[PDB]
Amino acid sequence: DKISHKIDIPDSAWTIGIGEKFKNAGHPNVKYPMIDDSYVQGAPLGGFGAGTIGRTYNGGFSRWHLEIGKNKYTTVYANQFSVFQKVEGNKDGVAQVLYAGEPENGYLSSWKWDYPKESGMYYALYPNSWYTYTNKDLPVQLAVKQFSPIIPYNYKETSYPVAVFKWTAYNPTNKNVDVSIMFTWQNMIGFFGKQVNVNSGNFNKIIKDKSKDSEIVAAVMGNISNDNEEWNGEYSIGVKKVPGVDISYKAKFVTTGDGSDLWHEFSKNGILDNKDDETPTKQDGIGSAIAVNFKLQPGQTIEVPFALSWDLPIMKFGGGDKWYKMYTKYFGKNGKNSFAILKEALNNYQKWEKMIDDWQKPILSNKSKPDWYKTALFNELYYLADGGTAWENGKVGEKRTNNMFGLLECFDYNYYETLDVRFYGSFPLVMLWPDIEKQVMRQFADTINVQDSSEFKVGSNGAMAVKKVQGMIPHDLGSSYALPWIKINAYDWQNPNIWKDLNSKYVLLVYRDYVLTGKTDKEFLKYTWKSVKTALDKLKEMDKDNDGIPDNEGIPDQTYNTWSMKGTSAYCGSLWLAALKAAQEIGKVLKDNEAYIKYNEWYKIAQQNFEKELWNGEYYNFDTESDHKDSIMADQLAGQWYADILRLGDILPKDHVQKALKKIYEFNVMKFENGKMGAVNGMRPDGIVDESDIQAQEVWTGVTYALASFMKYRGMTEEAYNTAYGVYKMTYDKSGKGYWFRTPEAWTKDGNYRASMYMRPLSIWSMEV
Ligand SMILES: [Ca+2]
Repeated sequence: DKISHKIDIPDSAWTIGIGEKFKNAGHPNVKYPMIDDSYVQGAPLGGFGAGTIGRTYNGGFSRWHLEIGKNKYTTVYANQFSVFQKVEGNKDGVAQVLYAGEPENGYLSSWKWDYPKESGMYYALYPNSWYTYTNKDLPVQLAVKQFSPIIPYNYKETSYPVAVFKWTAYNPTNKNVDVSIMFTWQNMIGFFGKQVNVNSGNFNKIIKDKSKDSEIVAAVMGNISNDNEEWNGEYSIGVKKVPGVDISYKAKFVTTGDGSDLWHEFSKNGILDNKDDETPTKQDGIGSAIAVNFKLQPGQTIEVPFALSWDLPIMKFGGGDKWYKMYTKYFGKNGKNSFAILKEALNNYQKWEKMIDDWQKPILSNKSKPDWYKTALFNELYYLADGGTAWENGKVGEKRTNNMFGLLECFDYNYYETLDVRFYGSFPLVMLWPDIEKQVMRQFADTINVQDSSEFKVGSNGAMAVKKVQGMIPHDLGSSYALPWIKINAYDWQNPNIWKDLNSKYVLLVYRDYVLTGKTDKEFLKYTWKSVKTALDKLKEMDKDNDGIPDNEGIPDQTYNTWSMKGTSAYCGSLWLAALKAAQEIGKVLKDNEAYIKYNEWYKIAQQNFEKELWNGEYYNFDTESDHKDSIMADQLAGQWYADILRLGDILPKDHVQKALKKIYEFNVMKFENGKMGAVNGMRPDGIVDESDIQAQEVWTGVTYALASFMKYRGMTEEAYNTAYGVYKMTYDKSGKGYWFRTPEAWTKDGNYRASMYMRPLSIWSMEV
């Protein structure tokens, strides 16, 4: 490996061998069907709301999130980079697809598949990833840096449906070598969203944009239809000329054939036919190819950028609503703009790399932080793009000021912005894209007084329940299978209108968003204040025994819904105390004296009673009335965690919080698989896991990272990082279970998982407050 020295990969990049088999991978631990796409994954390409494309560490374009809200795992084999090399003095060169695999059927059988093992590495530090190719049959060593312009405090480039592939080639030998790099792509119009005739009318064109010191050559793969539908649009691939390289292309090869129409050209001398052909296809799949060819002398390096763009302007949800995607603000809505997007990337990618470096540098340059922590911090951000992200720029046929946004809980539980989950998972948004975060919270504020009296059948027990109660915050903002933003509370497994935690979490999120954006946004507090007061006032009505605290009912009524809480619980009770303190503070900011006095009075009574009912001398009891009331809960002081972040001070005595956190480390972490897998949710005082429910026996990855941040804030530095380390190890390490770029909600002691590709572990960013 002589190429690494010619590129700059950070030491904290996650690494794996190209073609590496992983032996220890986990699988779903539930009886019901659950997504398991394997460990062959990678960092995604594409901006927020653009649809994303997962290119895996084996080189394949395999995890397709282009249909917003859906996860489709299938390798499109025509989509590849390939290389040709010929040493000066040899009769023949060699050609090789840079993919560690081969097609299942006989399509593309002429291509050289099965990129060999131990011949290159994949690296990832989101939004960047890299491949290096160090192969005994390829005298010239190659590397590529691939990324999309995902940039904090930038709502423009961050939205773009584009990726850049910056190639570096170096000749460490003492002979001249001819080299070609080829990008192939299938015309994927009709891959989704088209009910019949899936390739019909697809056609490919070549664009040559020649100006001074810019030549770009690109293929635009579109359809002859000018219809404005979810399925229609364009893909483009292309390259920018650099000194010392020539460009060749092939506009049309058949992907549903043996591929030799293209490969006989490339494998001879790395130079394509330059054949244009705009003939539309009928049943056959078609694709395009863009190549560069160059000669490298001994010791010579060259850099050449390729790009990929996709203009699919309309997203459609299962309930029928069609919306324009955010990037259409910058490029248009007609679906004929892929070249414009590609050109912007090829002319500006160096600027974008520097913008990414500028945001990563403060963390990467901090030598007090271990590299593993940086690995997790950056790579967990994959989910912001990969989580079915929806970001609208108008309803099809509709202009408003704001652009609604949603991130999925996950794909198995296909709900947008699940409130309980975003209480943990929304840290990167408030910290790095706060205008999005505040928009999402205004969306929630708008729902507070919505009433929908129609009943639905509750999944868990078959009871009928009211859809949406006035004054109760919704569980979620809809599903991609239905009507995101329009039809809320798509979730039906339980009834969230009786939950005792959501209204408090909502209030805490509001005050968080004010505090973490500088305590200056009084207009945001003004917009949300009525909903805050409503939320707390409705919760107060659920105090049955008049101790000042809403009562858990011993039936599903908070996020740990099968792990029953009854009476006053540490979890809901602490969240309540913190929400009351937050609302007092908002009251002072907005000069709402009567609110300040009321919530101060409620707070004083509740705090007193919480302490008497639950403090046992070592930790806070799980609750007052369950059979498992003395369980040590990892999340017992979630309200105090958020109070630290919101700078609300002590809601509980410092000494008791310290004892509680120490107990949690001692038990839930260190007595669970030797502290190497995170914090199990529930443990009995005898040191054995609470077996009263499956949820108690799970580590929740996002709960564990949040607990680590709480420990960190309280000065328990070793315990904080040791606690978080288990989650990193399980996710990314060779000794873990192979969950990179699909971090799940939970695992059990065997390492097997529930709900891969989950929002909650974005909570690692609470460690950066
Ligand atoms: Ca009560």
